[PDB]
Amino acid sequence: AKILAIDTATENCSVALLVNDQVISRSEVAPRDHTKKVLPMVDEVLKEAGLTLQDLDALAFGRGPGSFTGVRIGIGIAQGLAFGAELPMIGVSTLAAMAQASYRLHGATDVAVAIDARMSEVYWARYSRQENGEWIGVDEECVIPPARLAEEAQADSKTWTTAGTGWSAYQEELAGLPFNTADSEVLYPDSQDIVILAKQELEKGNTVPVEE
Amino acid sequence: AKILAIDTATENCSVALLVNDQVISRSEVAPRDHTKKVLPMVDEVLKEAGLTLQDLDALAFGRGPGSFTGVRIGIGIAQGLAFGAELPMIGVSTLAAMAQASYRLHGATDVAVAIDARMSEVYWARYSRQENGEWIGVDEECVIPPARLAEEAQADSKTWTTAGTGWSAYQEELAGLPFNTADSEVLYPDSQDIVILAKQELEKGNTVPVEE
Repeated sequence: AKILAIDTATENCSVALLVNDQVISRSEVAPRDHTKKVLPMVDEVLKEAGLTLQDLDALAFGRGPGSFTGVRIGIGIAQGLAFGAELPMIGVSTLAAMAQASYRLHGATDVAVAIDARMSEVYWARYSRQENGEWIGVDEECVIPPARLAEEAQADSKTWTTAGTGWSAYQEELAGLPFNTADSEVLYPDSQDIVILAKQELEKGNTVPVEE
Repeated sequence: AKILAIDTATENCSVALLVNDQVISRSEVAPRDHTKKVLPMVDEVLKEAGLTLQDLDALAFGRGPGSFTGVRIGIGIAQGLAFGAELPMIGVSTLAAMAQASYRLHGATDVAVAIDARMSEVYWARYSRQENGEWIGVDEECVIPPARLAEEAQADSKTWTTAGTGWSAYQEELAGLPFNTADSEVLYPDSQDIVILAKQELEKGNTVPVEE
């Protein structure tokens, strides 16, 4: 179960490595650039483990949504390094990714992810931890102006723990629909969790090739 | 002398491979995306040569200028692939790159590269082929509004073959200074030429590590 993940999707540049239920995580809440940090971290991660790229049996990545430039860049490195160790690959949703963090720290089964898209819109989904440890998609991945989100889907009555930067960027507007809600201390996805999501795609045989 | 170059700087996505004075080139005048074409080409290149990444003794890349997203993306793959074959690397100027093409087709020793920056400015340099085959930098790499370029530097009296997309996007304005000039059929850099530039950085011992 040897997986190495990269994420470059939001403000947080992160790289982590699962080697048999032992996730050594690296993170950096990043700037205008990304390249300059992503390799050295992958190097750090691996030396602190004695693995090589061809040791790993999968290479995982934030597939987005998230920043256009950024989310491309990391996929670009994630291909680069896969190609050379002949690795299969695993794309992983930034949204569901943040749902896992919300379990990891808060033990929440009910997660509402809202990522601040640019120009007045929001990347949104909701997920729901099912018995297996998986996440039933309670709402499809969308991009919506939060206003419209509020008047669509009356949906349920449940305590959704809110994650990602949509929340703090459009309160006025996400303030408008009875779902129960809870603050989260979570802003961005992290490769910590991304791995643990990827670790179950393997066990479902759900990996692409290398040129996805 | 085994070098593989990637370029993703302008509208032209290109990958080529020098294996002993034999450059098998791949090119594609590309769209809104880049990832999807860059790997397969690097794969194509290598099968039609029986080399692997760890066969090569350097991996080169367009360092830019050029499109922000683009130029990051290629650099991102060119690190990814370097890292896994433990390769040294070689960044290469898109401008001087296009100077080489202008030799390759037209045999020009006097090149004026102007790339259409966005928002009313231009990426510009001038190079001059010295006896060795190197290129004296007749003007430092810049980013100027073409207007200002015209009234700066009276400079010389010589026949500069113009390349890159500045020329056709600001004629009125680049039309204003006596240098002699000649049309070129050249618009973007190509990994064809990038390699032959890289092949000489090696011979000067001028390669960075892998996390440049």
